[PDB]
Amino acid sequence: RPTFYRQELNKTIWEVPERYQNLSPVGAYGSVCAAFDTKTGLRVAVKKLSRPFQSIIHAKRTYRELRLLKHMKHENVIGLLDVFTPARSLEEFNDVYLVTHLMGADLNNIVKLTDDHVQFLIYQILRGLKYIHSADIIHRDLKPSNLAVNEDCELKILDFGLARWYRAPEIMLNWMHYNQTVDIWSVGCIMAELLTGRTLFPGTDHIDQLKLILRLVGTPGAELLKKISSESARNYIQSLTQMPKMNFANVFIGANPLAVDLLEKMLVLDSDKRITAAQALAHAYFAQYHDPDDEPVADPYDQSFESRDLLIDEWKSLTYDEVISFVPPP
Ligand SMILES: COc1nc2[nH]cc(C(=O)C(=O)N3CC[C@@H](O)C3)c2cc1C(=O)N1CCn2c(cnc2-c2ccc(F)cc2F)C1
Repeated sequence: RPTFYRQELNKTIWEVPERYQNLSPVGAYGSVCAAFDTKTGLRVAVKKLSRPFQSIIHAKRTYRELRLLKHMKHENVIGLLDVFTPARSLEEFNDVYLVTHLMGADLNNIVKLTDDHVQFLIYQILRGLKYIHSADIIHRDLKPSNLAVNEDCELKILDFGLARWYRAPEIMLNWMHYNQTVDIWSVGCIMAELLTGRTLFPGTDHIDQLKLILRLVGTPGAELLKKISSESARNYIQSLTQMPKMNFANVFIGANPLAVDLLEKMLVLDSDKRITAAQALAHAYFAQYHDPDDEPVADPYDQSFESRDLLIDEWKSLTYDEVISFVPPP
Protein backbone atom coordinates (compact mmCIF):
# COMPACT_ATOMS: atom_id res chain seq x y z
CA ARG A 1 0.00 0.00 0.00
CA PRO A 2 1.54 3.26 -1.16
CA THR A 3 2.26 6.12 1.22
CA PHE A 4 -0.11 8.99 0.51
CA TYR A 5 0.21 12.71 0.83
CA ARG A 6 -2.36 15.52 0.89
CA GLN A 7 -2.57 18.99 -0.49
CA GLU A 8 -5.21 21.59 -1.19
CA LEU A 9 -5.72 22.71 -4.77
CA ASN A 10 -8.57 25.12 -5.52
CA LYS A 11 -10.31 24.45 -2.20
CA THR A 12 -10.31 20.71 -2.95
CA ILE A 13 -8.29 18.09 -1.00
CA TRP A 14 -6.08 15.78 -3.11
CA GLU A 15 -4.69 12.76 -1.34
CA VAL A 16 -2.71 10.60 -3.73
CA PRO A 17 0.20 8.21 -3.49
CA GLU A 18 3.62 9.83 -3.32
CA ARG A 19 4.28 8.03 -6.71
CA TYR A 20 2.41 10.96 -8.25
CA GLN A 21 4.17 14.31 -8.12
CA ASN A 22 3.71 17.92 -9.21
CA LEU A 23 -0.07 17.93 -9.21
CA SER A 24 -1.36 20.84 -11.23
CA PRO A 25 -5.08 21.56 -11.92
CA VAL A 26 -6.34 21.41 -15.54
CA GLY A 27 -13.67 16.29 -15.75
CA ALA A 28 -17.01 14.37 -15.90
CA TYR A 29 -18.32 14.30 -12.27
CA GLY A 30 -14.97 15.40 -10.86
CA SER A 31 -11.85 17.61 -10.92
CA VAL A 32 -8.68 16.89 -12.90
CA CYS A 33 -5.05 17.53 -12.17
CA ALA A 34 -2.01 16.83 -14.26
CA ALA A 35 0.74 14.94 -12.48
CA PHE A 36 4.09 13.28 -12.93
CA ASP A 37 4.11 9.55 -12.45
CA THR A 38 7.54 8.76 -11.00
CA LYS A 39 7.07 5.07 -11.44
CA THR A 40 6.59 4.97 -15.20
CA GLY A 41 7.96 8.37 -16.23
CA LEU A 42 4.56 9.18 -17.83
CA ARG A 43 2.73 12.47 -17.62
CA VAL A 44 -0.70 11.58 -16.31
CA ALA A 45 -4.04 13.01 -15.62
CA VAL A 46 -5.70 12.23 -12.32
CA LYS A 47 -9.48 12.78 -11.80
CA LYS A 48 -10.97 12.92 -8.27
CA LEU A 49 -14.63 12.00 -8.33
CA SER A 50 -16.78 14.72 -6.65
CA ARG A 51 -18.99 13.13 -3.82
CA PRO A 52 -19.08 9.70 -5.44
CA PHE A 53 -21.68 8.28 -2.91
CA GLN A 54 -23.92 11.36 -2.39
CA SER A 55 -27.05 9.53 -3.65
CA ILE A 56 -27.92 6.25 -5.42
CA ILE A 57 -27.40 8.13 -8.71
CA HIS A 58 -23.84 9.26 -7.91
CA ALA A 59 -23.02 5.89 -6.55
CA LYS A 60 -24.25 3.95 -9.53
CA ARG A 61 -22.55 6.55 -11.92
CA THR A 62 -19.28 6.03 -10.00
CA TYR A 63 -19.51 2.32 -10.53
CA ARG A 64 -20.49 2.74 -14.13
CA GLU A 65 -17.48 4.91 -14.90
CA LEU A 66 -15.04 2.70 -13.09
CA ARG A 67 -16.39 -0.36 -14.91
CA LEU A 68 -16.23 1.42 -18.32
CA LEU A 69 -12.75 2.72 -17.83
CA LYS A 70 -11.52 -0.66 -16.68
CA HIS A 71 -12.85 -2.36 -19.77
CA MET A 72 -11.53 0.10 -22.45
CA LYS A 73 -8.21 -0.96 -23.92
CA HIS A 74 -7.65 0.95 -27.24
CA GLU A 75 -5.29 3.62 -28.45
CA ASN A 76 -8.05 6.14 -29.27
CA VAL A 77 -10.16 5.58 -26.11
CA ILE A 78 -9.33 6.83 -22.60
CA GLY A 79 -8.69 3.87 -20.32
CA LEU A 80 -7.28 3.33 -16.83
CA LEU A 81 -3.66 3.58 -15.89
CA ASP A 82 -4.40 3.35 -12.15
CA VAL A 83 -7.27 3.81 -9.70
CA PHE A 84 -6.93 4.40 -5.99
CA THR A 85 -8.50 5.48 -2.76
CA PRO A 86 -6.73 6.61 0.46
CA ALA A 87 -9.29 4.50 2.40
CA ARG A 88 -7.78 1.39 3.99
CA SER A 89 -11.20 -0.31 4.30
CA LEU A 90 -14.75 -0.36 2.80
CA GLU A 91 -16.11 1.34 5.90
CA GLU A 92 -13.76 4.32 5.40
CA PHE A 93 -14.16 4.31 1.52
CA ASN A 94 -15.47 7.72 0.38
CA ASP A 95 -13.13 8.89 -2.37
CA VAL A 96 -12.19 7.53 -5.88
CA TYR A 97 -9.24 8.81 -8.00
CA LEU A 98 -8.85 7.65 -11.61
CA VAL A 99 -5.51 7.87 -13.57
CA THR A 100 -5.16 8.02 -17.32
CA HIS A 101 -2.91 9.51 -20.03
CA LEU A 102 -2.54 13.28 -20.14
CA MET A 103 -3.18 14.47 -23.67
CA GLY A 104 -3.28 18.12 -22.76
CA ALA A 105 -5.73 19.81 -25.16
CA ASP A 106 -9.12 19.41 -26.71
CA LEU A 107 -10.14 19.50 -30.34
CA ASN A 108 -11.28 23.11 -29.95
CA ASN A 109 -7.70 23.95 -28.77
CA ILE A 110 -6.33 22.36 -31.94
CA VAL A 111 -8.72 24.48 -34.06
CA LYS A 112 -9.73 25.76 -39.73
CA LEU A 113 -7.55 22.68 -40.39
CA THR A 114 -6.09 21.19 -43.51
CA ASP A 115 -7.62 18.13 -45.23
CA ASP A 116 -4.81 15.74 -44.24
CA HIS A 117 -5.23 16.83 -40.63
CA VAL A 118 -8.96 16.33 -40.77
CA GLN A 119 -8.47 12.88 -42.32
CA PHE A 120 -6.26 11.77 -39.48
CA LEU A 121 -8.41 13.24 -36.63
CA ILE A 122 -11.69 11.87 -37.88
CA TYR A 123 -9.98 8.57 -38.72
CA GLN A 124 -8.97 8.17 -35.08
CA ILE A 125 -12.36 9.16 -33.69
CA LEU A 126 -14.04 6.58 -35.95
CA ARG A 127 -11.45 3.93 -35.04
CA GLY A 128 -12.16 4.60 -31.34
CA LEU A 129 -15.96 4.53 -31.90
CA LYS A 130 -15.72 1.26 -33.79
CA TYR A 131 -14.23 -0.20 -30.61
CA ILE A 132 -16.62 1.44 -28.18
CA HIS A 133 -19.69 0.52 -30.26
CA SER A 134 -18.56 -3.15 -30.52
CA ALA A 135 -18.82 -3.37 -26.75
CA ASP A 136 -22.41 -2.19 -27.13
CA ILE A 137 -21.49 1.15 -25.51
CA ILE A 138 -22.67 4.44 -27.02
CA HIS A 139 -20.98 7.85 -26.30
CA ARG A 140 -24.13 9.90 -26.66
CA ASP A 141 -22.43 13.29 -26.10
CA LEU A 142 -19.52 13.28 -28.44
CA LYS A 143 -18.22 16.86 -28.92
CA PRO A 144 -14.90 18.64 -29.57
CA SER A 145 -14.40 19.17 -25.82
CA ASN A 146 -14.23 15.50 -25.02
CA LEU A 147 -11.79 14.56 -27.67
CA ALA A 148 -8.39 14.78 -25.97
CA VAL A 149 -5.59 15.49 -28.42
CA ASN A 150 -1.82 15.66 -27.73
CA GLU A 151 0.77 17.69 -29.58
CA ASP A 152 1.40 14.84 -31.99
CA CYS A 153 -2.28 15.17 -33.01
CA GLU A 154 -2.96 11.71 -31.47
CA LEU A 155 -6.57 11.52 -30.23
CA LYS A 156 -8.53 9.68 -27.46
CA ILE A 157 -12.28 9.72 -26.85
CA LEU A 158 -13.25 10.80 -23.34
CA ASP A 159 -16.45 10.60 -21.17
CA PHE A 160 -18.17 7.98 -23.28
CA GLY A 161 -20.96 5.78 -21.76
CA LEU A 162 -21.86 8.36 -19.12
CA ALA A 163 -24.60 10.60 -20.56
CA ARG A 164 -26.58 20.84 -27.99
CA TRP A 165 -24.77 21.57 -31.31
CA TYR A 166 -23.45 18.01 -32.02
CA ARG A 167 -26.46 15.99 -30.95
CA ALA A 168 -28.49 13.85 -33.36
CA PRO A 169 -31.99 15.08 -34.20
CA GLU A 170 -33.52 11.81 -32.85
CA ILE A 171 -32.16 12.66 -29.39
CA MET A 172 -33.19 16.29 -29.67
CA LEU A 173 -36.82 15.25 -30.33
CA ASN A 174 -36.90 11.77 -28.63
CA TRP A 175 -37.68 9.86 -31.90
CA MET A 176 -37.10 6.19 -32.84
CA HIS A 177 -35.28 4.12 -30.21
CA TYR A 178 -31.92 5.41 -31.42
CA ASN A 179 -28.91 3.35 -32.43
CA GLN A 180 -25.15 3.70 -32.10
CA THR A 181 -25.21 6.10 -35.00
CA VAL A 182 -26.19 9.01 -32.75
CA ASP A 183 -22.45 9.17 -32.40
CA ILE A 184 -21.94 9.24 -36.15
CA TRP A 185 -24.14 12.27 -36.42
CA SER A 186 -21.84 14.05 -33.96
CA VAL A 187 -18.67 13.04 -35.85
CA GLY A 188 -20.32 14.50 -38.98
CA CYS A 189 -20.94 17.79 -37.14
CA ILE A 190 -17.36 17.75 -35.84
CA MET A 191 -15.80 16.87 -39.29
CA ALA A 192 -17.89 19.63 -40.87
CA GLU A 193 -16.60 22.18 -38.40
CA LEU A 194 -12.93 21.12 -38.87
CA LEU A 195 -13.31 21.58 -42.62
CA THR A 196 -15.15 24.96 -42.57
CA GLY A 197 -14.08 26.58 -39.35
CA ARG A 198 -17.76 27.24 -38.38
CA THR A 199 -20.21 25.36 -36.09
CA LEU A 200 -22.45 23.49 -38.53
CA PHE A 201 -25.57 23.73 -36.37
CA PRO A 202 -25.37 26.40 -33.66
CA GLY A 203 -28.91 26.29 -32.27
CA THR A 204 -29.99 28.50 -29.35
CA ASP A 205 -32.48 25.93 -27.99
CA HIS A 206 -33.81 22.47 -28.82
CA ILE A 207 -36.26 24.12 -31.21
CA ASP A 208 -33.83 26.39 -33.07
CA GLN A 209 -31.47 23.37 -33.16
CA LEU A 210 -33.89 21.08 -35.00
CA LYS A 211 -34.80 24.01 -37.44
CA LEU A 212 -31.10 24.40 -38.29
CA ILE A 213 -30.77 20.70 -38.88
CA LEU A 214 -33.57 20.14 -41.23
CA ARG A 215 -32.47 23.27 -43.22
CA LEU A 216 -29.45 21.16 -44.28
CA VAL A 217 -30.85 17.66 -44.38
CA GLY A 218 -34.52 18.30 -45.38
CA THR A 219 -37.64 17.64 -43.36
CA PRO A 220 -38.38 13.95 -43.01
CA GLY A 221 -40.03 12.25 -45.97
CA ALA A 222 -42.92 9.78 -45.60
CA GLU A 223 -40.47 6.81 -45.24
CA LEU A 224 -39.06 8.25 -42.04
CA LEU A 225 -42.32 9.82 -40.96
CA LYS A 226 -43.83 6.26 -40.87
CA LYS A 227 -41.29 5.33 -38.20
CA ILE A 228 -42.20 8.16 -35.74
CA SER A 229 -44.44 7.17 -32.75
CA SER A 230 -45.35 10.56 -31.24
CA GLU A 231 -48.44 12.44 -32.52
CA SER A 232 -46.60 15.38 -31.00
CA ALA A 233 -43.25 14.73 -32.73
CA ARG A 234 -45.08 14.01 -36.00
CA ASN A 235 -47.40 16.97 -35.52
CA TYR A 236 -44.50 19.33 -34.88
CA ILE A 237 -42.38 18.04 -37.76
CA GLN A 238 -45.09 17.93 -40.42
CA SER A 239 -46.52 21.26 -39.37
CA LEU A 240 -43.20 22.93 -40.32
CA THR A 241 -42.76 24.46 -43.76
CA GLN A 242 -41.29 21.48 -45.63
CA MET A 243 -37.65 21.69 -46.82
CA PRO A 244 -35.55 19.82 -49.38
CA LYS A 245 -32.11 18.32 -48.66
CA MET A 246 -29.40 20.69 -49.79
CA ASN A 247 -26.70 19.80 -52.28
CA PHE A 248 -23.82 19.06 -49.99
CA ALA A 249 -21.44 19.40 -52.97
CA ASN A 250 -22.58 23.07 -53.01
CA VAL A 251 -22.65 23.60 -49.20
CA PHE A 252 -19.17 22.17 -48.67
CA ILE A 253 -17.65 23.73 -51.82
CA GLY A 254 -13.89 23.68 -51.80
CA ALA A 255 -13.64 20.58 -49.62
CA ASN A 256 -12.21 17.30 -50.82
CA PRO A 257 -15.09 15.76 -52.76
CA LEU A 258 -14.42 12.47 -50.87
CA ALA A 259 -14.98 14.22 -47.59
CA VAL A 260 -18.21 15.77 -48.81
CA ASP A 261 -19.35 12.27 -49.81
CA LEU A 262 -18.62 11.01 -46.31
CA LEU A 263 -20.43 13.90 -44.66
CA GLU A 264 -23.50 13.14 -46.73
CA LYS A 265 -23.42 9.59 -45.40
CA MET A 266 -22.92 10.70 -41.75
CA LEU A 267 -25.58 13.42 -41.71
CA VAL A 268 -28.64 11.43 -42.84
CA LEU A 269 -31.76 12.25 -40.88
CA ASP A 270 -32.98 8.65 -40.78
CA SER A 271 -30.78 6.96 -38.24
CA ASP A 272 -31.46 3.59 -39.93
CA LYS A 273 -29.63 4.76 -43.04
CA ARG A 274 -26.65 6.53 -41.39
CA ILE A 275 -23.18 5.03 -41.94
CA THR A 276 -21.71 3.01 -39.06
CA ALA A 277 -18.29 3.52 -37.67
CA ALA A 278 -16.93 0.42 -39.24
CA GLN A 279 -18.41 1.35 -42.64
CA ALA A 280 -16.95 4.90 -42.38
CA LEU A 281 -13.40 3.57 -41.75
CA ALA A 282 -13.65 1.66 -45.05
CA HIS A 283 -14.60 4.85 -46.93
CA ALA A 284 -12.21 6.11 -49.62
CA TYR A 285 -11.61 9.36 -47.71
CA PHE A 286 -9.47 7.34 -45.26
CA ALA A 287 -7.47 5.34 -47.80
CA GLN A 288 -4.14 6.73 -46.45
CA TYR A 289 -4.87 5.51 -42.91
CA HIS A 290 -7.29 2.66 -43.17
CA ASP A 291 -6.14 -0.80 -42.19
CA PRO A 292 -8.74 -3.54 -41.47
CA ASP A 293 -6.11 -5.56 -39.66
CA ASP A 294 -5.54 -2.77 -37.12
CA GLU A 295 -9.02 -1.44 -36.21
CA PRO A 296 -9.82 -3.78 -33.25
CA VAL A 297 -13.09 -4.63 -31.57
CA ALA A 298 -13.64 -4.84 -27.86
CA ASP A 299 -13.92 -7.79 -25.55
CA PRO A 300 -17.49 -8.52 -24.35
CA TYR A 301 -18.74 -5.96 -21.79
CA ASP A 302 -21.17 -6.91 -19.05
CA GLN A 303 -23.73 -4.10 -18.52
CA SER A 304 -26.35 -6.17 -16.81
CA PHE A 305 -25.71 -3.92 -13.76
CA GLU A 306 -27.50 -1.06 -15.54
CA SER A 307 -30.82 -2.81 -15.14
CA ARG A 308 -30.45 -3.34 -11.37
CA ASP A 309 -31.75 -1.18 -8.58
CA LEU A 310 -29.36 -1.27 -5.65
CA LEU A 311 -28.73 0.58 -2.37
CA ILE A 312 -25.97 3.12 -2.09
CA ASP A 313 -23.99 0.77 0.06
CA GLU A 314 -24.21 -2.06 -2.42
CA TRP A 315 -23.00 0.18 -5.32
CA LYS A 316 -20.25 1.46 -3.00
CA SER A 317 -19.21 -1.99 -2.08
CA LEU A 318 -19.20 -3.13 -5.74
CA THR A 319 -17.06 -0.12 -6.63
CA TYR A 320 -14.69 -0.87 -3.86
CA ASP A 321 -14.37 -4.44 -5.13
CA GLU A 322 -13.49 -3.00 -8.57
CA VAL A 323 -10.84 -0.73 -7.03
CA ILE A 324 -9.26 -3.72 -5.20
CA SER A 325 -9.18 -6.05 -8.20
CA PHE A 326 -7.67 -3.48 -10.60
CA VAL A 327 -4.72 -4.85 -12.59
CA PRO A 328 -2.29 -2.33 -14.14
CA PRO A 329 -1.40 -2.54 -17.85
CA PRO A 330 2.01 -4.07 -18.75
C1 LIG B 1 -10.12 16.97 -23.60
O1 LIG B 1 -8.96 16.63 -22.77
C2 LIG B 1 -8.20 17.64 -22.29
N1 LIG B 1 -8.47 18.83 -22.53
C3 LIG B 1 -7.67 19.77 -21.97
N2 LIG B 1 -7.80 21.11 -22.11
C4 LIG B 1 -6.78 21.77 -21.42
C5 LIG B 1 -6.01 20.83 -20.85
C6 LIG B 1 -4.78 21.08 -20.04
O2 LIG B 1 -4.02 20.15 -19.72
C7 LIG B 1 -4.42 22.51 -19.64
O3 LIG B 1 -5.31 23.32 -19.36
N3 LIG B 1 -3.11 22.98 -19.62
C8 LIG B 1 -2.55 23.69 -18.46
C9 LIG B 1 -1.03 23.66 -18.74
C10 LIG B 1 -0.96 22.57 -19.80
O4 LIG B 1 -1.00 21.25 -19.26
C11 LIG B 1 -2.16 22.86 -20.70
C12 LIG B 1 -6.62 19.54 -21.23
C13 LIG B 1 -6.22 18.19 -20.86
C14 LIG B 1 -7.00 17.25 -21.43
C15 LIG B 1 -6.70 15.77 -21.11
O5 LIG B 1 -5.75 15.13 -21.48
N4 LIG B 1 -7.74 15.06 -20.32
C16 LIG B 1 -7.55 13.58 -20.29
C17 LIG B 1 -7.92 13.13 -18.85
N5 LIG B 1 -9.24 13.72 -18.54
C18 LIG B 1 -9.72 14.86 -19.01
C19 LIG B 1 -10.95 15.09 -18.54
N6 LIG B 1 -11.27 13.96 -17.72
C20 LIG B 1 -10.24 13.19 -17.70
C21 LIG B 1 -10.12 11.82 -17.10
C22 LIG B 1 -11.05 10.76 -17.45
C23 LIG B 1 -10.78 9.56 -16.86
C24 LIG B 1 -9.71 9.34 -15.96
F1 LIG B 1 -9.40 8.12 -15.58
C25 LIG B 1 -8.87 10.29 -15.58
C26 LIG B 1 -9.15 11.56 -16.17
F2 LIG B 1 -8.24 12.53 -15.86
C27 LIG B 1 -8.98 15.70 -19.96
